[PDB]
Amino acid sequence: GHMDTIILRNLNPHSTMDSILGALAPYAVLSSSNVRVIKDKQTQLNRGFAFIQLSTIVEAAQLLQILQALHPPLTIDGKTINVEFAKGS
Repeated sequence: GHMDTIILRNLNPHSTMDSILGALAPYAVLSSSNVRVIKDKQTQLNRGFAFIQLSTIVEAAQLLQILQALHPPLTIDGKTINVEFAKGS
């Protein structure tokens, strides 16, 4: 389920992770050493999903019912960031 990470889906191929970062990480204590939009190597684009790690596997589930209740609806490059969990087995 939560895996200490929230998948910022809809992550536009040219959105600046830096404007997305605080806009989806008021409590996740990150800057650079987590910021992985699964980005390519041939095209150097964001895949459409970023792995914002958390402070715990627990806080991830709770932040998903706090964050959107705060701040305006985030929309960069006309993509609403979706708020999915890092399901990996």
